[PDB]
Amino acid sequence: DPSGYNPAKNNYHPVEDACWKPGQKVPYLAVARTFEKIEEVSARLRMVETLSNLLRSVVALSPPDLLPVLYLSLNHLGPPQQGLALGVGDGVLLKAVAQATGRQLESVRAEAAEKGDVGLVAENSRPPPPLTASGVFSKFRDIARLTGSASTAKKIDIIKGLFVACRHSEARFIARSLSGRLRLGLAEQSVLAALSQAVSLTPPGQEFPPAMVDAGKGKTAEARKTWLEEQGMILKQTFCEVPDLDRIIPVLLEHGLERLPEHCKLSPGIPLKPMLAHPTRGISEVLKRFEEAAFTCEYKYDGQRAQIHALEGGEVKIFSRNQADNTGKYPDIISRIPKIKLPSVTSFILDTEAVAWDREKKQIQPFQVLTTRKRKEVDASEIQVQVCLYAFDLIYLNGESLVREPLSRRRQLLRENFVETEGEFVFATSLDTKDIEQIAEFLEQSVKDSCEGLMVKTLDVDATYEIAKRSHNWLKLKKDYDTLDLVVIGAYLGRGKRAGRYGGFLLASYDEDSEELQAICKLGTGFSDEELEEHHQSLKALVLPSPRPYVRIDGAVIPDHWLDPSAVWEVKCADLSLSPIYPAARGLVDSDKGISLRFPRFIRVREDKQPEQATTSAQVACLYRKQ
DNA sequence: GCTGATGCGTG
DNA sequence: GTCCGACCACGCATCAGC
Ligand SMILES: *P(=O)(O)OC[C@H]1O[C@@H](n2cnc3c(N)ncnc32)[C@H](O)[C@@H]1O
Repeated sequence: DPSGYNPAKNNYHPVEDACWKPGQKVPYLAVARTFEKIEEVSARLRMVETLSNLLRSVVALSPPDLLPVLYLSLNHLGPPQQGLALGVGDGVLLKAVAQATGRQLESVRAEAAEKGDVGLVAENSRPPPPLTASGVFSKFRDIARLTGSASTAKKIDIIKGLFVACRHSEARFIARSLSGRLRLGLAEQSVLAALSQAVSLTPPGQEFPPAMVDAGKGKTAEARKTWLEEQGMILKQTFCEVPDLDRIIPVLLEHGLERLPEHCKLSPGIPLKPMLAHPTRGISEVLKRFEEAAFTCEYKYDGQRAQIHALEGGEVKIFSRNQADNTGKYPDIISRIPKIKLPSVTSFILDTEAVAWDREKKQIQPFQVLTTRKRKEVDASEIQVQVCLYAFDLIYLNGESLVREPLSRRRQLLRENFVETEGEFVFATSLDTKDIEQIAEFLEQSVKDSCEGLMVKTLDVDATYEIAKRSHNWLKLKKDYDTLDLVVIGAYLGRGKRAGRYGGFLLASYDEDSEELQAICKLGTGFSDEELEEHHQSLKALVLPSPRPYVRIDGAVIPDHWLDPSAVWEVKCADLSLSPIYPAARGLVDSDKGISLRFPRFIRVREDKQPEQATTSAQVACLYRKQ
């Protein structure tokens, strides 16, 4: 009986403690109950162990279900390059809940808003055979495949069929998954650790009943932890280089974990998660961490991280940092390929930054202009916003992976085999030096050239390419490394930890000329959970039925509740920015823009100030002219 | 065709 | 101080209802 399944028990037996028989399908209730126990236990090690116990039973009894169970635990539909999206959110899901329960959409919306979790609405109110893990996962991909006119009704029909067959907590987790907020607490890192733990304790490919159910039975605590850690590194190193569960899992099941590296090798065509950098507080922190290792300084470009794959045989593909295929977004980049390599180059993987380039002015354009590029089936002749590629690394070249070579070798191979064209393809502006004064000028020269600052990377000491890692061998020297008193004019309903309260707030400045409150930004960060739930009733007491006449929000997201303008909060932010959405100081710096706060954060209540004593809009413009 | 509502993606 | 999972703003893309 799956309703009593307990993958959080000590001395978990993969066969006897499972809630289904060998050879039959894993029931979705087993996955749901695992999700329940993962959320109950209060330690990450226990959450991994609980998920591992489910995978051990899946490996021992139902190997062909391992892939769906992994994808359901990750709330994904397949490999990232395939670009499958459900096309459903809270809107489509609430329509299905209202139809499945025969209730009005408004009453279902209000209940979902009050509880901040659509999964609770679908569960608390709802014969068909029990749901299976592979069955539910197949329905998820069916919903994703439906597009075009009248496709919403077809999606809701599949969703409705899921809710009628749900039992116990199944409907809460199907609803949360379909909405894109499963909130399991485990993701790629933990799910991979659970997988390696499972196949280590209960090896795959055994004849039923498995003679080996717990390979760590006799080990001491320290030896067991060390052995699991070492096995986890084998799976995570191979996955970093071939992040495709559709390729990894069949080979893992047929040849085991320790033989898995000999079958999966890095090659062009499969996107990789790029190497990332850690922020630094200044140049002195950079030299302290790098000590004496020689490093290089490159411009910190403001564009899209673009991984360019050239397969042996001419095929070129462009991937995003999240491993989505963007080849169709960049027809201009494809046509540029023969102009950027010597004829001797036949295959590679480039690490570049695609930056919007004003071809008439020969200048770099900010990231916002880049987002206005079309995404859907782009024609090169219709491209309005050209791009210049700024290449700075080389992962693969002519059949050989370079990830283990030092950056000085990879940089050299990049310069020796690829050719530069102005405003199209160039190497990142770089400086090799140790002089603190010289570095400081390069950073100022960088922001003058319309960049965010400097990236600093070691050349030979700890200078390998670390896939899917925010490394400490790369450092950011960012320009952004203001305090304002704003009025709270609206509240947004909260989800997750803020389910029974407010999740965000709409802030506004004071316009002296018109005596109006002008929306300036949304705020939801900087609060402690205590000072939010303790003072929630104070703000709820200010709810109005209608917006006050002097409150002006223009294109901002209309609040879930208008609040009586009375609360003034001290708010900090990184910088200000021109915004086409917010009306604060709309005609003071630009003719039709307006100023908003980038990354605002709550600091303190200002109960001594009234709304008309807030930071004026004129003061917002004055701060923008300086920044 | 038009439009308000609704969904996706990354830096 | 480090690691990890969740979240998001603002751009474009999609679609019901008429
Ligand atoms: P900031 O904290 O805004 O980071 C900018 C992102 O862009 C990537 N990036 C820009 N320029 C480079 C160079 N020259 N080399 C490597 N990466 C770069 C950063 O990795 C940040 O993700």
